[PDB]
Amino acid sequence: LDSRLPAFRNLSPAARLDHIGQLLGLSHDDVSLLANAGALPMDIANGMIENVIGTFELPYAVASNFQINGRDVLVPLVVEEPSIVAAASYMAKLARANGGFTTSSSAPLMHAQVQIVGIQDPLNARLSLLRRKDEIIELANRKDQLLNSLGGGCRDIEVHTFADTPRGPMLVAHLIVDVRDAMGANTVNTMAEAVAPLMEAITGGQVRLRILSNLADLRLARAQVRITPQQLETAEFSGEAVIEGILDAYAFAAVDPYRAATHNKGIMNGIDPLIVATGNDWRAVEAGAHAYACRSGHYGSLTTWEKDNNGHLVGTLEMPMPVGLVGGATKTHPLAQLSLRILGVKTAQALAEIAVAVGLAQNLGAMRALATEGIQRGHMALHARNIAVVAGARQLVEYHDVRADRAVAL
Amino acid sequence: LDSRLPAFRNLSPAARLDHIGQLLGLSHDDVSLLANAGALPMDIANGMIENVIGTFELPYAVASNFQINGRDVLVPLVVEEPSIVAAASYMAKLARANGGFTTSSSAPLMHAQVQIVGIQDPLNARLSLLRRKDEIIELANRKDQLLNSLGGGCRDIEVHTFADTPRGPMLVAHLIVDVRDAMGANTVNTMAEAVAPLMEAITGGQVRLRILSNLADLRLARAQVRITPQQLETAEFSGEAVIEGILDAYAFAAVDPYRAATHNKGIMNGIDPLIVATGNDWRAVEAGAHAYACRSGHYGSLTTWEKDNNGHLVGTLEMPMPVGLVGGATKTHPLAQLSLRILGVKTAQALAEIAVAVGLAQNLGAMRALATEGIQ
Ligand SMILES: CC(C)(COP(=O)(O)OP(=O)(O)OC[C@H]1O[C@@H](n2cnc3c(N)ncnc32)[C@H](O)[C@@H]1OP(=O)(O)O)[C@@H](O)C(=O)NCCC(=O)NCCS[C@@H](S)C[C@@](C)(O)CC(=O)O
Ligand SMILES: NC(=O)c1ccc[n+]([C@@H]2O[C@H](COP(=O)([O-])OP(=O)(O)OC[C@H]3O[C@@H](n4cnc5c(N)ncnc54)[C@H](O)[C@@H]3O)[C@@H](O)[C@H]2O)c1
Ligand SMILES: C[C@@](O)(CCS)CC(=O)O
Repeated sequence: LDSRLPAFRNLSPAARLDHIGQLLGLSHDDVSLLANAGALPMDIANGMIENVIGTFELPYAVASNFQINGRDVLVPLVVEEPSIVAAASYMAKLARANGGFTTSSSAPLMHAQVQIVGIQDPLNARLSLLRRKDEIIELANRKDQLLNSLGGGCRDIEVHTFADTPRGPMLVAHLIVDVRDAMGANTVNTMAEAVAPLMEAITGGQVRLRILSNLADLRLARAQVRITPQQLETAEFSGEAVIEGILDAYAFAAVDPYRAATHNKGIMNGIDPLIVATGNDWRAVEAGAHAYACRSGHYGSLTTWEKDNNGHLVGTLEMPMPVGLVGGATKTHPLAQLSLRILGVKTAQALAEIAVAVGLAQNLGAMRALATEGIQRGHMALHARNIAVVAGARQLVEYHDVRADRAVAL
Repeated sequence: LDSRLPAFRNLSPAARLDHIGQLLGLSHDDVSLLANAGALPMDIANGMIENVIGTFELPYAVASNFQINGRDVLVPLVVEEPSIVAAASYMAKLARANGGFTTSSSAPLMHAQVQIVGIQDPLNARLSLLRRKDEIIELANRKDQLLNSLGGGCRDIEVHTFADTPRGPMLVAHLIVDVRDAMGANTVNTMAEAVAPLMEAITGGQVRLRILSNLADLRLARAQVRITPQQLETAEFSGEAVIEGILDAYAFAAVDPYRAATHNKGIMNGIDPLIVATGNDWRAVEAGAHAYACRSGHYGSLTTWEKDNNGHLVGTLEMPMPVGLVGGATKTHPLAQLSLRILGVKTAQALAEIAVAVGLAQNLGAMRALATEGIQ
C-alpha cells in the first residue's frame, strides 16, 4: 500500500473514499458504510449507553503519508478541530524521507488494584501477600482460562503500603496482567474481584476497591522520528535555526507546566481522534498520558526533542497506550471495525504503536509552526469558515488576516 | 423546567425525544435534527477538518435530574461507554433532595504565553516589560474590537522567568484575557502574535512561542453536592458505612497516583461527553484537568470528599473549564447548537458550571458503586 494519497487535500469526500477503497480493496458494502450516514444503527446506539435520544456525528478523516517500521499505513481520525489532520499528514510526509516512524511496544500489561483496610499491620500484611503470590496469581488465572490460552494472564503481583493516611493504614495490591488485544478494564477487574477473598484471608483485613489503574505505565508504546535541517528551511528561516527554535520550545515545555499542558494537549490532538475512530475509550488514554507526564514529581513533556551527531532533529514519544481491538465498543461500532480494517492492525499493541507515531507527528507539527511563522497563519486559514459564521467571506480572510473584526468589516 | 424525566431509562429513543421536546418547547426543525441520521451535512463536515471521507456517530443521550443553583437543567452527553449516563442521572436524583448542585465560576480568563530567549538581563527585562504593560494591553486589544465591545479583552500581563534551562534563561510573559463566551484559544493566540514584536523591542531578546496555556487556572469552575446517609443505605450496608467507604476511596485517590488517575478518569467520563455534545474541544478540557491535578508536584484527586458536622457526605469539584458557546465548532455543528438549546445556557461560564456538576456526580456514582460492591 502507498499512503501518500496524491491530491487528497483537494479531492471531494466521495473521491477520497473511492481512492481509499481502491488502495485497500474495500468491498462496495464497506464503502457504503462511509458513503451514507447512519452506520451506527439506533438499536446498537440505544444498547451502548443509557437515555439515548439519537446519535451525534463528527467528521471522519484520513491522515496521509504515515509509515510505521517501513510499512505505509492509512490513519483514520475523528475530531472537530481544523488543521490537526493537515499537520499530521505534513509531518508524516517529512518523516518518510528519513525512514518514517520507528516504533515498538511493551507487553500489554495492566494493573488491577486491590485496596485493603482495617489492619493495624499493613507492612507485615504486605509480606504475607508476597509470600503467597503464586497462590494469588494462580487464583487470578483460574478466573480466565481463555486469556491464558491466548498468551495473556496474570504475570505477577506488587504490593504497596500507605501506613499513615488521614483515614488510617492502607495496603494496595496490584495484579499485573497481560490482557492481549483488550484495553483490559473488565478483564482485570474480574481478577481483582476473584482474589479479594483470598487477600482478606491472608492479611486479616477488609478489601474495599477492586479496580484497574488507568496509570498504565507497564503498557508502553514508543515512537521515534528524524527530520533534517533542509526539510525545515523556510524563506525566512534556515533549517538549522528552526531546529534550534524547536529545541528552545522543548526546553520551555520541560521547565514550565503552563507550557507542558499545551504541548501535551497538542500530542493528544493526534492521538484521541484515532482512539475515537477505533471505538476506544479516550478518557482512559488521556488519564494515562497526563498522569505519566508527572511521574517525576514535575508535570513535563511526553515527547523528547534533541539534535543528533549529524545535526538532525530527533524526537521520541514513549507513553502508556491502553487500547483494544476487542472489548468495549471496538467490535460494536461498524465504523470502529472499518477503521481497524483501514489501519490493517492485527494486535492491540500494533494500534498502540500507530497512536504514538501520530502523537509524535502531531507535536512536531505544532512546534514547527510555533518556532517559525507562528501557529495562526496555517491554522486560522483552515478555521476561516468558522470565523465567517461566528461573525454572522472565508476566501477573503485567507489573505492572511482571519479575524472576526476583519470578517465584520467585509 | 422539571428535569426528573420519570421512566426515561425505559422509554424508546423516539419517546425520550418527544418528552424532551415537550418540556423545552422544541421546534419541529430542532426535533427533526435528532430524529433522522445525518444531522451534520457533508458540506459542513468537509469544511470543519481536512481529508474528510465521511462522518462517525456516537450515541447522543440526556442525563436526568440535574439541578444547578435551584434550577433544573437537562444535560446532553455524547460517549461510547455504558453506565456513565445512568450514574450521572442517579447521583443527580439523590442530590435533588438536598438542594441539588451549587456552582460558581471565575471570569472567563485565559493565559497567552510569549516566550523570549537570549536576554542577557531577563530579571531586569521583566520589570521593563511590566512598567509598559498598558501599551502592550492596548496593542493586544486593537486586534479584537468585537470582543472588547462585548466586555472582554486583554486585562493584564504577568511575567515569569526561568533562570535554569539547558537553553539559557527564558522570560515568559502571560497576557491575561477575558474571552467572554468563547473557549478563547484562537482569540488569545492572535493577541500573543500581535504583541510579540513590541515585547521583543522592550526586552531585546528573541521571541519564540506565542501560544495560549491550556493550564487555564484563572478560568475555574466550581461545584458542590451533598448526600445524606439515609440515601446511601444498601441491603448489606448502612448509609453511614457507605459514606465511610466513600471517604476511604477518596483518601486512597489523594495518596496514590495509580488510583487518582482512574478516579479523575471517572470525572472526565462525566465532563468530556458534555464537551463533545456542545461542539467543544475535549483535548483542551482534558489537559487543563490533569495538569491542574498535579500542580502541587503530586498527581492527586480533582474532587474532594468529606463528612460535614451533621454526618452528611459533601463533595466539591474545582477545576479549569475552558469552553465556548461561540467559536471553534460550537456554531458550525447543528447538534452542538441543539445541545446548547437543550441546556439553556446564556454564557460560557454557565456551561462550565454544569460541566463540573456533571463531573462531580459521575465521580460520586463511580465511588459509590465501588464502595458498596460485596466481596465475592
Ligand atoms: C499543514 C499546515 C496547516 C499548512 O501547511 P503549509 O501551507 O505550510 O504547507 P503546504 O506545502 O501547503 O502543505 C504541506 C503538507 O501538509 C499537508 N496539508 C496542508 N494543507 C492540507 C490540507 N488542507 N488538507 C490536507 N493536508 C494538508 C499535506 O500533506 C501537504 O503536502 P502536499 O500537499 O505538498 O503533498 C501547516 O501550517 C501546519 O502544519 N500547521 C500546524 C497546525 C497544527 O499544529 N495544528 C494543530 C491544532 S492547533 C493547536 S490546538 C495545537 C497547539 C499549537 O496548541 C499545540 C501546542 O501548543 O504545542
Ligand atoms: N491548545 C488549544 O487548546 C488550542 C490551540 C489553538 C486552537 N485551539 C482551537 O481554538 C478554537 C477556539 O478558539 P476561540 O474560542 O477563540 O474561537 P474562534 O476563534 O472561533 O472565535 C473567537 C472570536 O469570536 C468573536 N465573538 C463573537 N461573539 C463573542 C462572544 N459573545 N464572546 C467571545 N467572543 C465572541 C470574538 O471576536 C473572538 O475573536 C477551538 O477550535 C480550539 O480547538 C485550541
Ligand atoms: C469506575 C471508573 O474506573 C470508571 C470506569 S470507565 C472510575 C473509577 O474507578 O473511579
